[PDB]
Amino acid sequence: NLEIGKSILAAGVLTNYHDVGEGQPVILIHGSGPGVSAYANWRLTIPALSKFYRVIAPDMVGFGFTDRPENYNYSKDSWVDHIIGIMDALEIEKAHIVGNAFGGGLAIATALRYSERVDRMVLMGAAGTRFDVTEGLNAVWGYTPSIENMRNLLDIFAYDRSLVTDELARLRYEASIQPGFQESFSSMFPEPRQRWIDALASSDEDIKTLPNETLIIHGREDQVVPLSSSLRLGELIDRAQLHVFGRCGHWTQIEQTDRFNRLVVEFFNEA
Amino acid sequence: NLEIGKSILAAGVLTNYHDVGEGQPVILIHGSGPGVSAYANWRLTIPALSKFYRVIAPDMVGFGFTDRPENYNYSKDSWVDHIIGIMDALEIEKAHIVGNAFGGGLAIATALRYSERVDRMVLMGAAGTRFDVTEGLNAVWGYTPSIENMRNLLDIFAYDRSLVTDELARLRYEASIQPGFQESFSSMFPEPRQRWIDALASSDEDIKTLPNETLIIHGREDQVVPLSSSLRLGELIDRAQLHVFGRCGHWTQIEQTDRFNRLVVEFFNEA
Repeated sequence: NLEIGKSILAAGVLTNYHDVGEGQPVILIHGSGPGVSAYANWRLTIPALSKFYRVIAPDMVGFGFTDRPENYNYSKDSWVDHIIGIMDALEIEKAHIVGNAFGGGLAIATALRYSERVDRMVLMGAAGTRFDVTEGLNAVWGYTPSIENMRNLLDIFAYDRSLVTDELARLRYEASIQPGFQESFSSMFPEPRQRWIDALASSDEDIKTLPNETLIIHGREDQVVPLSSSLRLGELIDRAQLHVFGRCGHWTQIEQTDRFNRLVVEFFNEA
Repeated sequence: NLEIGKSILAAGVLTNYHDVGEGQPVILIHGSGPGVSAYANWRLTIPALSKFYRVIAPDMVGFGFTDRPENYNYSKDSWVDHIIGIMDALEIEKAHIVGNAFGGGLAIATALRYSERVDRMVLMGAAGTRFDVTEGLNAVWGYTPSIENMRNLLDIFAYDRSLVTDELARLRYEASIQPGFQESFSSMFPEPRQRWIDALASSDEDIKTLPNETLIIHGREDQVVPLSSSLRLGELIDRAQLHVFGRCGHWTQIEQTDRFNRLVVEFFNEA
């Protein structure tokens, strides 16, 4: 299983992670869909970035193959603590961070609580500001296992559905039913789900204080997180750029891979 | 005067233009401010693009050093005819087009009337859709000569005013008072100026038919053309990408030169 990488104790949690490349460190933070893992989200991103940077992609506690501590208390602050624990564990003093949706919200929160540890940020279809729960997100977080449910979820993420094959739906369905996966997932964002969007968000006041050069990326047709959310982040973050891909859903790193990789690498190269 | 380049008869008008580089042709269309010329707008853009493309930057009839025909009838269609006349004159069968504001509106109009002659487009703080005249635009089009008026206009275009020096204001003021310049300029967009924004615009219906890969660029703080205008173009053009620079005014090619040049060259390189 290529989704399983190396293991390291971080913030007291046995964490699964990938580490490829050398030089300036870049932390990639995955999303929060069912069966999600750092590898699943960034497999097409790591190879490109690792040619110029040291890429670290860990499975956040409660997701992927990282340990799911009994009676663990999941929260924005706990996840931020996990990220910092991972950086501490790897002696990563300061790094750029790329966050996908859920991970984007965590990226913002980490930059606010540990400004000295974060350099540049890339927020992709990111959480971080309050927006009304969409039908797509409620369907994603409300997922129950079945190949048809997974095919439909994948369709929600994609603009070009031809990319959603029976095989992909089957593989992700299988990933979603691994021991303990659906159990922790279903209890992670229970109804009413608007509560979690609000909890993962940072205040406009706090976001305005961010000094980090930031690159906001979004897919015009994103059905999970509305484009309006990134437009708002773009009005709040001072040193920011916004790049919106037309004919692209939530999966920007997957549907516009080459354009995404080029933009991100050049963005970091500026430093 | 480096703003004066070569001369060629196009659509019956003696046209001043610059031609640098080899390979795939790219036409750069300047804006409509006082004293504007292809060189003034694109001097920092041509050198970068000319390393990979043949860059053509002409002075549109009624602007720069191109002839200003007596009793000439200026209009969106006449300007489109000038662009096509320039391409015909240079045996440019198909080319990418980069349009700045006014020029962006012309780029869209040319792509609609001569789809076969236009490949990829880059619309920067472009006209093309209807928007309520801004105080900045009315001040620009309502310019009367003086170094103080020019300094203020330059400030309207810029985010970082430290870039507006007495010397630059002096040089552009001098450019604006060249024989016949202010005369044709003041009669070009007379009050009420909303009429000209509407005339230069293309209908939502027509814009939706554009098949061209398009790159829309805008400065968050643009005081002349509102960001909302580009957001709208981005909702209308199918194969489009939107890139918004924070801490950037109307002068994107001038204030974010390297980022702008890289994005444009890579955009064209995809073809």
